[PDB]
Amino acid sequence: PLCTLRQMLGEARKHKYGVGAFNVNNMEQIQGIMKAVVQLKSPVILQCSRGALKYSDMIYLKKLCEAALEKHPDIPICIHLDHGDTLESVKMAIDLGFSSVMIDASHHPFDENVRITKEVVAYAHARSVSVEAELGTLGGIENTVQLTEPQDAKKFVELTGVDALAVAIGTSHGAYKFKSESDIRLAIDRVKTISDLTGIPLVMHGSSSVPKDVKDMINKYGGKMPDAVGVPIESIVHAIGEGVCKINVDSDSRMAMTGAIRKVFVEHPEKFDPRDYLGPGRDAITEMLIPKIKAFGSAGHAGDYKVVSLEEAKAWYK
Amino acid sequence: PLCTLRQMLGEARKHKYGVGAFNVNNMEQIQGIMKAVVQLKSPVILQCSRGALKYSDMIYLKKLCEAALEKHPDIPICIHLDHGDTLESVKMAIDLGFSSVMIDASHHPFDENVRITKEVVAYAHARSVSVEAELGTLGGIEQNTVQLTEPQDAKKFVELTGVDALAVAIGTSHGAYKFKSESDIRLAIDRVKTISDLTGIPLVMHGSSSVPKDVKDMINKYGGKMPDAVGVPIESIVHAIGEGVCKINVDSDSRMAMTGAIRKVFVEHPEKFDPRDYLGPGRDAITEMLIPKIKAFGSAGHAGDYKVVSLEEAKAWYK
Ligand SMILES: O=c1c(O)c(CCOP(=O)(O)O)ccn1CP(=O)(O)O
Ligand SMILES: O=c1c(O)c(CCOP(=O)(O)O)ccn1CP(=O)(O)O
Ligand SMILES: [Zn+2]
Ligand SMILES: [Zn+2]
Repeated sequence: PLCTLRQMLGEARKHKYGVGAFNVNNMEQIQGIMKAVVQLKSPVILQCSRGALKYSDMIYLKKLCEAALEKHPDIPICIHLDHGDTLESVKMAIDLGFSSVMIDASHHPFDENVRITKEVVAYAHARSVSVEAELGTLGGIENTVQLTEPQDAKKFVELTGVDALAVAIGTSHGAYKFKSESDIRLAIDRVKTISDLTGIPLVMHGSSSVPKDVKDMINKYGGKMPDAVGVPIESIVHAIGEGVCKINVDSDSRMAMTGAIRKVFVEHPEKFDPRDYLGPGRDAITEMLIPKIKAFGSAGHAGDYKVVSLEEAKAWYK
Repeated sequence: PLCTLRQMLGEARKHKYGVGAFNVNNMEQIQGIMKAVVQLKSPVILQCSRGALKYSDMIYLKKLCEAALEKHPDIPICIHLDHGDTLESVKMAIDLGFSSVMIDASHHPFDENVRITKEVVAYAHARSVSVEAELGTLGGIEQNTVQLTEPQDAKKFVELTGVDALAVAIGTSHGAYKFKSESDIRLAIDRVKTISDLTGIPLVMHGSSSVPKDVKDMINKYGGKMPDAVGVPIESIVHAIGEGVCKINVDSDSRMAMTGAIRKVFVEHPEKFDPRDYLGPGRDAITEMLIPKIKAFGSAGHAGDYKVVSLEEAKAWYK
């Protein structure tokens, strides 16, 4: 059933497991994810950026999500707005029936962040909707990146009331996180500190692994993504043990789908039925996600708890 | 709103135009089609094969259709089951809120065809849902066993079964290779007017992708191997339309528009790996392929010609 981020990650924290949070944009991507988490009876976060919502004209993604909720009433499923910039987009996602939002004001100074966030928290928590926010900014370390300062994090969380905090520890968006693979520099030491000080679920953004299998595959069949590196996966398992409950994953899927398509295009240039290549692309998503969910630790946990509806979530906030 | 096949094709018939029936499989496909008919204020048939229902575990495809019915309340939108094989496949779709079904018994003898149909007609008509059936089999004319529609048989078929619209066999077939070349186009469109006169109902043309130049050329320019693809010329279809063909089934053209678009992105920008980066283009190319096609069929500008009768109130036409 439609779950809050609050409860879902509540349970993650408790059992020391992480829940992958997977960006979806069309029918085949949701189906690729759902396949993976149903098989392993895992809770799931399906997340849509404002761009996802624009691309699917909003209503299309809503209905596709309603389809995954109806198809699998056993799974806790949290529909999350990824990277809200404004109260405006937070509203739009709420009215679409999302059970969570993220307000990303990490780029304004601390007080403006806190300002902008309280505003969304006041709004969202009225309907039972969870709120992820972020302190610190994304980007590698190797410069204008602010890594989360744990003592500020504590205050930020007390000041704002958010259910989850996204941290900055040297991860960025996209397929090109680090220049070499020798020099992967993560600041995961502070994760345990941030988790302890705030007492809430933490979120890792830019968490794709850029797995070599898929990478070479793209380049092998016409693609041009040569020096692409991601975050190593034991780093993510380490951060999970230290308090990370939500693992944001988008690029890895993008690549899985694209690799399976280029492959059909090369091997069978005579085929033009989109089912012929989109189908293989769906299944590539599933295959790539299965080990990942297993490493995260969320597998088997789908039936642990009674999902609280948004109506009842309003009570947590009064 | 949701609209029966009876009303959509009844209006098409009376005004002498045809409505394109487009096969749907996923989000970027429904969107491509809907952007087109919306821009041209045309009615639409969104059709689902059994195989497209498989592809999408039904509910996903159900829900996309809802999103379009809801996003565009202005447009009359018939949800139609294409190529129903059994009576049970029909049941499954009426319940997914379809406004219309095809029962395809064209490979059985007349009497077994009429029987299998009247069965689907009885079940469907009672829930206000429209039924398309077919007399004659698809296949190219150029040893033969293709069974072109005999206008005398068609008269008797509609008198027996009571179907809302009739798919006829005039020399088309499915897919990208309908004829041996662009000069060898052998179609049987002269019977259309006689089938339309004798039966008095809307007719449907299956296998009617046109394989336009731009789509084929882009597949073949960007790594594709489809050098001998050939479809139905739009001229033939417009001929057929004005003699009584009111519904035109198009699928391969959309499949080809999508693939070309992705192959060109794959070649012009090999760095790009976000599926939105190529499926968006693939959505847009669908839309652009379909604009001239919709206008030729003639349904452009007709979305607000009529107030749409509910499945519910359709239960009276038959009773
Ligand atoms: O976590 C995320 C994430 O939330 C987004 C959303 C922004 O996407 P948009 O382009 O706006 O639709 C993208 C990437 N990653 C992590 P990675 O997979 O790049 O490591
Ligand atoms: O008329 C039809 C039609 O009814 C279908 C449905 C079958 O599709 P499936 O492969 O079963 O999902 C497809 C194509 N055409 C005409 P064309 O586009 O091949 O010219
Ligand atoms: Zn992110
Ligand atoms: Zn057909």
